Amino acid sequence: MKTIGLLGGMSWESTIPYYRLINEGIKQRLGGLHSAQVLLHSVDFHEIEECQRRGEWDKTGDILAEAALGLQRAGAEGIVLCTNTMHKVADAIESRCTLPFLHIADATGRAITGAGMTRVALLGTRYTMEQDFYRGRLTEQFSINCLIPEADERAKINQIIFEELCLGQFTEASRAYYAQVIARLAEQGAQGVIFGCTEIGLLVPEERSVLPVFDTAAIHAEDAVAFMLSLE
Amino acid sequence: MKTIGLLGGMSWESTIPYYRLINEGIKQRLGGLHSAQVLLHSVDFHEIEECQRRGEWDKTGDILAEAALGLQRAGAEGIVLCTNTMHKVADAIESRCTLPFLHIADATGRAITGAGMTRVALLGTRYTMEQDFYRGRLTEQFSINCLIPEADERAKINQIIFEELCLGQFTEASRAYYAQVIARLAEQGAQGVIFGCTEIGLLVPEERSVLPVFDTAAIHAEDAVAFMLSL
Ligand SMILES: N[C@@H](CC(=O)O)C(=O)O
Ligand SMILES: N[C@@H](CC(=O)O)C(=O)O
Repeated sequence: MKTIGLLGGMSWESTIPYYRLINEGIKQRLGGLHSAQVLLHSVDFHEIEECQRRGEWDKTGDILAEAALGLQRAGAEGIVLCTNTMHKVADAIESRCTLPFLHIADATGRAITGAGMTRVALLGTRYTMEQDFYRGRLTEQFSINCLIPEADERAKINQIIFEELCLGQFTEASRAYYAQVIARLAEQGAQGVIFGCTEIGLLVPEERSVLPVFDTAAIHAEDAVAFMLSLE
Repeated sequence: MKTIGLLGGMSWESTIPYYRLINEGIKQRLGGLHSAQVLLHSVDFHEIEECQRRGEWDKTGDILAEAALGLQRAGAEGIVLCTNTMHKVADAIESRCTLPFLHIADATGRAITGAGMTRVALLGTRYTMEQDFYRGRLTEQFSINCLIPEADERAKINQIIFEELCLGQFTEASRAYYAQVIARLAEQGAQGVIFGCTEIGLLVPEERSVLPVFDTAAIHAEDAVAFMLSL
């Protein structure tokens, strides 16, 4: 199998499902006590998230490109970035590191494509929902259109991610609020919902979503597994 | 903070508690969204575990020393090996890698020392329970003596580790069996119980142990946090 290189810590809470599912994927395919060959660089999320709010995206591109290059030298054979928001600077990583870069939005777009859907709801950080870097790739490469919540809903969705989810707090109040937003986008004709923040899956089980769930972290991890074994 | 280097995936299920507890310790200490600087090398445990059964210990020493050296060169400032059994080959890592090596038995010995205890039960793989490499360090460095289960109990304890715990299977029958062994070693005057396999705490909650619990993984993670920020 190939050694996968993970850029994690963003937050570390959502790096864990990546680690778990990549190992469970290898066990499923290889059987026995086999586990995945993983190199993980977990960053201090404080610096990353600070740059997000300052708009210092070039600085985060440096941080992540350096991290990927260090994993390359350690033997990583592909790069997985464990965060939807930071694919805003995926170009920097793909440009400065020659390793194959498994873009989260490609794995998500193939999953939605496989379910035959072109109009889906999108939850994530305010950056991922409101800007073009994520939604524009889904549109240009898969002809997939995203519906996002209203402004007041986006601010609270974003607040929960950073003030609760990334600190390990999963409240039923926030869980029920996310379910409520999903249900409103369902009435706009959304066919599925992207959990487009890697932590949302930690808060919202699939039976709380009135609509079929695309969990970016699960989907990304399965794409990692398929790369490590040269499958799918 | 110093970036920590983890040698994990032995098994990956016990690597997760390390990653969680190290991050939580950094958060508690720096506050806010601060997270731990971590480089993890997770190996394929199949090759390691087969080597244990074949007695190919030198081969695992090479694997782990090479892994440690790769992490050092990626920026690792200290090494944490996320497994009790493989400290049998800690000498290979410490001899070939100049980084500070945070020995799991030293972290556990200071915890038992802090509790004022000198006679404890030891649960773990058959290798950790029966051989000298782990218990001999506790004896030499801390004057701590370990009591271990009888032979039939050791075989089933080890059995559960590799056929259930390392596969993510946590059964009540196994949990109850471990609980009965702990209650049995308590009869021999064990003052506490070392969970000397990093997966045992995933199975046995502290409230199922009639003895005070030294969870090796938790203690090791707390020591790593203390190192990373020089406490
Ligand atoms: N990890 C979350 C939050 C973040 O990275 O800002 C995401 O996928 O967007
Ligand atoms: N992780 C277990 C099993 C092993 O690595 O052999 C231990 O601490 O000993």
